[PDB]
Amino acid sequence: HCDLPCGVYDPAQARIEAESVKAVQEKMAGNDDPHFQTRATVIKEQRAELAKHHVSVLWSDYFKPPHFEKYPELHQLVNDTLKAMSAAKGSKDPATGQKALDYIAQIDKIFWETKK
Amino acid sequence: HCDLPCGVYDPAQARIEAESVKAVQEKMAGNDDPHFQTRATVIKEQRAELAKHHVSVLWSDYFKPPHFEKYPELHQLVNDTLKAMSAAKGSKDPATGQKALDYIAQIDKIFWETKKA
Amino acid sequence: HCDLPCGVYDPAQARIEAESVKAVQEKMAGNDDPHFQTRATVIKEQRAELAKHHVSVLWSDYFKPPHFEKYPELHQLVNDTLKAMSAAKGSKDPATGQKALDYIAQIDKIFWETK
Amino acid sequence: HCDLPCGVYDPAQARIEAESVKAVQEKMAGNDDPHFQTRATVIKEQRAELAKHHVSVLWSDYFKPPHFEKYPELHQLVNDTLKAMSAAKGSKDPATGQKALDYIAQIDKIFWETKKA
Amino acid sequence: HCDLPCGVYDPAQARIEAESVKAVQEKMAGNDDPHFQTRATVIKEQRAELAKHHVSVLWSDYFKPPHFEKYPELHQLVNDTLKAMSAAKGSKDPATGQKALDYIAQIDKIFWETKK
Amino acid sequence: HCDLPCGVYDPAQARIEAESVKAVQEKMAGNDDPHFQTRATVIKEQRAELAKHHVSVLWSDYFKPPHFEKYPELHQLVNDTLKAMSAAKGSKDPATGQKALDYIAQIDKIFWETKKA
Ligand code: NI
Ligand code: NI
Ligand code: NI
Ligand code: NI
Ligand code: NI
Ligand code: NI
Repeated sequence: HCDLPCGVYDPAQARIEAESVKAVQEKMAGNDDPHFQTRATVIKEQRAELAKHHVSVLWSDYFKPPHFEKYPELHQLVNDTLKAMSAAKGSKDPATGQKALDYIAQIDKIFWETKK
Repeated sequence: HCDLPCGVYDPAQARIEAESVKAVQEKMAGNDDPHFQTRATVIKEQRAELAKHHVSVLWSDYFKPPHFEKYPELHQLVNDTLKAMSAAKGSKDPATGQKALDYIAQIDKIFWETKKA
Repeated sequence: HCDLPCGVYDPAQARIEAESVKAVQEKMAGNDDPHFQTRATVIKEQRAELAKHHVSVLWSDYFKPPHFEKYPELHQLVNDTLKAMSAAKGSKDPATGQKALDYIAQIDKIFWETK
Repeated sequence: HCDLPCGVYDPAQARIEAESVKAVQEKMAGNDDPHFQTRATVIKEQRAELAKHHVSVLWSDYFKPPHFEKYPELHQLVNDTLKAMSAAKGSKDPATGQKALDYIAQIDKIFWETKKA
Repeated sequence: HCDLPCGVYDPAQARIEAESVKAVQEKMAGNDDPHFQTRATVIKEQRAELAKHHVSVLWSDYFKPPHFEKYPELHQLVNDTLKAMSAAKGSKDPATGQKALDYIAQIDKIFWETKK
Repeated sequence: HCDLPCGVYDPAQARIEAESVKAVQEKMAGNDDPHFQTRATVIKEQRAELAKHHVSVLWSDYFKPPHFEKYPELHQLVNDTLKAMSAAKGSKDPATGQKALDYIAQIDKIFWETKKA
């Protein structure tokens, strides 16, 4: 996932960061202190950006032409996933975090099929 | 380009980094000092990674569904551009840097079309 | 610009980040939602910091003694540019982003003469 | 894992980075090209440093006084794990990457026991 | 401190970042402008994270088994120091930045005993 | 040092990174193993870059107009320091790291005079 290539990939890298995005969104409901709200905003932005990186790397570095041929929806799915993560950056609603997780789960499903 | 959105994008960010990758490749042919070679390798890797970020951000953040409809080749073009940049990371041959620049120029052409209509 | 040296320099790196800083200041005028305001503040701070790096690199790595002799005001101009970007970090007023852009344009003019 | 706290942690973050470190070490045995050796070294250093970060965060942020009471070996285990990752940075031998994986696995066992409850 | 090893370490790296965290907290008492409060929050988070890195590196990279033998309290001291810096991240109260500085001073004292 | 402003500055941040650069250069002379040499080059590049950041921040953020009038050589001194750091990046010779330290030492002397010392 480091572009050597090293051969090691797992959608879990993206997933755990998206899980933290949604967890932060949920915690925002639990404490109205402005400093806490701001820290949650700062950290959500950071973790969402890492998730985008992980998703992009799966698409550019792991997935190859036979995959794109077998899964003609994959390009669009990855774009949509990244856009969902942008939407979670901009929102305090955990529904936006969850949508991104749902998209990652669709990438994950394809990833492991290609590992069999 | 920063995902606010700020509304500010330009393929020149990707291009300048890809230009530095090819320049570094060229310079590796001009000085066989091992410490230089190593520094060149370190820096090429970093600038190529930055170019990959810039290209991915144009694809995810700038381009929108109407663009993917109008330019059905664009998803594959971006994927190929990123793969070209990984190949450049891997190589000292400036032809690899040039191939990445060639792909970015295809993206740049589409980008400025979308700025007009 | 990467200190190899690679021989590749362009004030456009600094300018585009400074353009984003001003753009973000403008955005802040059109959406008073605090979460958006907070995100804008985070991102403005990041883009301005990158702009400062690009301006510093031009000054330390690209420009050379003959340039400083020919343009005796360039050192102070670069320092002033960096201080304008700090002022943009601290402000929501797009005029501060514009002042930083105006300083970068003066560095850009000199840069291209040195070519 | 981000210090909010967000409450999300998994040793898998440290483990996947350590897996990439060992994989890089193995690949270094299969291609003696200097440019490749240099890239591998660069990237190993980066992924090992990320692994150290992940391990340090489990120790400082996830693990708490009752865990240090129940597992009195845990402080020294985490210190030993970080030193194993420094040793893997310094080595091309995949046994050093494996040793760090083996330490992480001890951390992971404790982690999941503390999650049972 | 770069893991070469280079042999160069100084708790001053952690200390100056912790001092900037406390200074930020103090500044937050002097200007309730939201924009300023937010920038202060951003920056405090970043400098505290750097302080944590510095402390962790002293522990993992500088200190060695003879030191952990002579100072059996050192592992918990470092853990306590990093928890104190997490607490400073979460707070505007300069008492929290000061507690982190107090813990760093205990690490500094041990550090220089081990150097002589 | 963080541009809040926080009011906290010390040229020691730059000094300790330049010390590590020089130390890395010394160690390079004592171990010609290719992997070691590559790691040393990677790290030297990183610490030198950090030193450049610290010096630049002193110049742009700590020092102010009255200081530039009192110390008319200060602008050129900071520029020369940054150039010396670039030269240390490019070199294995610890004399290059020492030259950067001597320039930092001149900035440090001015810094503490301005703190009123
Ligand atoms: Ni990898
Ligand atoms: Ni943007
Ligand atoms: Ni360059
Ligand atoms: Ni977290
Ligand atoms: Ni070091
Ligand atoms: Ni500061």
